[PDB]
Amino acid sequence: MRTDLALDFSVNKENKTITIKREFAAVRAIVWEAFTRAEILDQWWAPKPWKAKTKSMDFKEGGTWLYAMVGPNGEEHWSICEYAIIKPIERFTGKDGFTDASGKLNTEMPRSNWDMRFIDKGEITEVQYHISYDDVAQLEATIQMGFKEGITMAMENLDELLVSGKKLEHHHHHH
Repeated sequence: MRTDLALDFSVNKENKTITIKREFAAVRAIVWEAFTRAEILDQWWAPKPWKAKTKSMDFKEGGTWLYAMVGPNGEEHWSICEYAIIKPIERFTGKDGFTDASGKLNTEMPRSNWDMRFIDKGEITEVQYHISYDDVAQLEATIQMGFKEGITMAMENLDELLVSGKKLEHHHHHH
């Protein structure tokens, strides 16, 4: 019976598409700023809690965002995204490409589509994610583990992150 912090997702294996819907108690302004900086996203987004490092981020219509997550011992993951249209905070789409290192991008790794939509419902902001790409086997393993680890880490990290952003630290409350 919870209203805010709602979690709902649907996957269509036949159509090979992934739909994730989430509801948070915050204005589009604050939410948009969170997706406008990879540093903020690194705080919660990007599963595998360890060390995330953004190689570069050019805020431009034809700009691109390159980042790679680093895990424990031997384990690294590289990814790259290309922005096509920015458009007002309303809604926009981009492209998600897989990377194995720097920008080698192997042929066995097809590009993926990821459209981002921001809907403002009064004092509650709702965000809809649309991701779809080939490689069903990898999709089933990445979505199952990514969804379980992503929502658990995102829910815990996001909860603390929202509190820090909203309630600003000032001094200890006493007397």
